[PDB]
Amino acid sequence: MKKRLAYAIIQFLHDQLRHGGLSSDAQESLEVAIQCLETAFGVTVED
Amino acid sequence: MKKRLAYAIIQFLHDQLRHGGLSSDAQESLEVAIQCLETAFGVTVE
Repeated sequence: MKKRLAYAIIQFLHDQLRHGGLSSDAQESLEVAIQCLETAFGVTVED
Repeated sequence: MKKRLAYAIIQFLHDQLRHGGLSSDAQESLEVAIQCLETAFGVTVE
């Protein structure tokens, strides 16, 4: 599995969640996606 | 451009779903993430 690519994707999504100009519904979807990606790939982004 | 990157990411995640050497459980989690991203970014890949 490509954990380092997954990590970078999670970084991008965290950024979109806060700064992407998405609707509140889209943000909710991204939050679940991030949790699911963290679980699937066994990574979380460092502080 | 953020949609275009989102699109590239969705394609990559679809590829990982099949090719990424995930457990059955991890693959389910990835499936949920893919649905969520497709919904959030308004792009769906078959």
